[PDB]
Amino acid sequence: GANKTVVVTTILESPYVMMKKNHEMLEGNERYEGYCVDLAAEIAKHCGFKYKLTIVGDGKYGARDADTKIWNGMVGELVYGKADIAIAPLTITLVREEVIDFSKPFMSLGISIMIKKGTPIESAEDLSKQTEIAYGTLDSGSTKEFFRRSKIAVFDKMWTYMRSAEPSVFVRTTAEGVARVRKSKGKYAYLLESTMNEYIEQRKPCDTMKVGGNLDSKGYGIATPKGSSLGNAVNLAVLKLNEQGLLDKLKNKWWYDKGECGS
Amino acid sequence: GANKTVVVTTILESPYVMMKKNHEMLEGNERYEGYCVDLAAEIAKHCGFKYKLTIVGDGKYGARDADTKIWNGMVGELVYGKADIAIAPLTITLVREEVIDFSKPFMSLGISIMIKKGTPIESAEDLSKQTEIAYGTLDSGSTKEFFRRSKIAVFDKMWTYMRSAEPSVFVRTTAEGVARVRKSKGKYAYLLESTMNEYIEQRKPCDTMKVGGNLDSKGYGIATPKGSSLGNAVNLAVLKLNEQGLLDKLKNKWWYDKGECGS
Ligand SMILES: CN1Cc2c(n(C[C@H](N)C(=O)O)c(=O)[nH]c2=O)C1
Ligand SMILES: CN1Cc2c(n(C[C@H](N)C(=O)O)c(=O)[nH]c2=O)C1
Ligand SMILES: [Cl-]
Ligand SMILES: [Cl-]
Ligand SMILES: [Cl-]
Ligand SMILES: [Cl-]
Ligand SMILES: [Li+]
Ligand SMILES: [Li+]
Repeated sequence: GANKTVVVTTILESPYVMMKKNHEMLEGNERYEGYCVDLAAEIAKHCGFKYKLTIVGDGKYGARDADTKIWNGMVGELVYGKADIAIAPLTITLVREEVIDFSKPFMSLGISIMIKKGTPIESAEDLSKQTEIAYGTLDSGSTKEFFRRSKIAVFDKMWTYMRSAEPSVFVRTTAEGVARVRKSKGKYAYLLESTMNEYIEQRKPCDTMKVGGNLDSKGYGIATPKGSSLGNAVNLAVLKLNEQGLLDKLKNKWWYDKGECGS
Repeated sequence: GANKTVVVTTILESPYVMMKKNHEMLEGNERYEGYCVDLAAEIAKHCGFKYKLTIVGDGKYGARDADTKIWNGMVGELVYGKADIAIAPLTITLVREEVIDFSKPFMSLGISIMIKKGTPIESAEDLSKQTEIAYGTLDSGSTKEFFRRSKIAVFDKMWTYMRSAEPSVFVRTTAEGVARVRKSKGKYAYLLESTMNEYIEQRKPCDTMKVGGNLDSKGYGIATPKGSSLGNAVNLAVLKLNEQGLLDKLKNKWWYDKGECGS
């Protein structure tokens, strides 16, 4: 049959996808800006398709309910045929790979620690050995799941701490985690993807820091329904953009070129 | 039909694959040791296959001759059906991805600069602006091809330099490049994958250094013939090993645990 407009699912999160300040004046894909908006356009240009940016209905990345077996988030939108491609900071994981197709990574990263400047923490081991400085993750997504599923002693100890700590150490959004770091006088540290940590470190009021090595090493991938023909072309596009240096330029544009915390 | 032993192609290069010191006493897969030997065993264990380690006949990674259209190296062994899987420090590239299947990365890396300690170079830009300190790459493989194909001004200038420099700045093997750094009194710098640079930095006589940021960001993948059923299971195995922390442990074992240059 004839070509059809490709339905892209994504999620609103700076600096990946944001409504432009003047979005009310605009329409369609032009309402949005950010790293993933630019990446979507570069992929579509290379592959020769038209597309529509849509925002994932449930605000989630993708997990399977153990009782109902239903997939939520952007993964679910692909699994159930509601979108044709997901272009987002979506971590490549085994359980997701079993149900959807992923490109090779477009961005490499790991779980990391964000502190308020001056907090006496340098590593996950440091966090794990104490409770005065509380620490936690988002309440959904791959960072939380890393701790929940880990069999590594330090990370298992951290998960047991997080489930039992009071008040709750979990946050609903990145903005909430960052605000909690900023407002807690050194008594909250936030575990989050290194990408995001690096972005926030260059935002005013310039009071957060990434510390320590990353806890793991993984990647974000472009996702398509399992077996979709679009997958091959999108994957080749990711590889081409990487080989041309364009992914590095795009990260610099959205993270550093207009950083707010000096040179 | 019945299961058959899987033919693995790999290449002899420390610390990935080496003949054990006592190899003459041994037989079969047990003759070999190293990171990729251990990785092959972990993949086979997870997937439930028996396998035979073989060494790529032509000593190459994989490129296509522009005139004959023939693929060489480990890629060629897969393309032409001489091996079932390649388990090696084989870079995921667009042109290879078009002809073989790749797992998600098992190791992330980039092109990097190796200097003899004390050489006054900190970046690729520094190299590109001068000729007193000669610099080059292997004479085959993805590092050379990065420069040959680059449209980025600094790297294109470096390629033009490398093709025209005398005496030849290219080397046939990693060992030759390292020896040339070590013997050239600061007048040769070697461009090589960061993985390898990091390994050599922890080898006696402890006279080399990795300097500067990496020039690119890519990955090694396990490769199979295009469409081979083995690909899905191998890819899931890579993801599982990564998620369990085993790939990090394996790098530490072969790079750092017995490093020769201090703690
Ligand atoms: C906006 N980012 C920051 C962030 C994200 N995720 C989702 C994850 N990439 C997934 O795919 O589930 C996390 O799990 N931890 C984080 O710190 C998404
Ligand atoms: C043993 N390593 C070191 C090294 C290798 N390669 C081959 C490359 N991974 C490929 O797949 O062509 C390079 O191109 N540059 C290097 O410095 C393999
Ligand atoms: Cl349409
Ligand atoms: Cl917004
Ligand atoms: Cl057999
Ligand atoms: Cl050997
Ligand atoms: Li998949
Ligand atoms: Li491929």
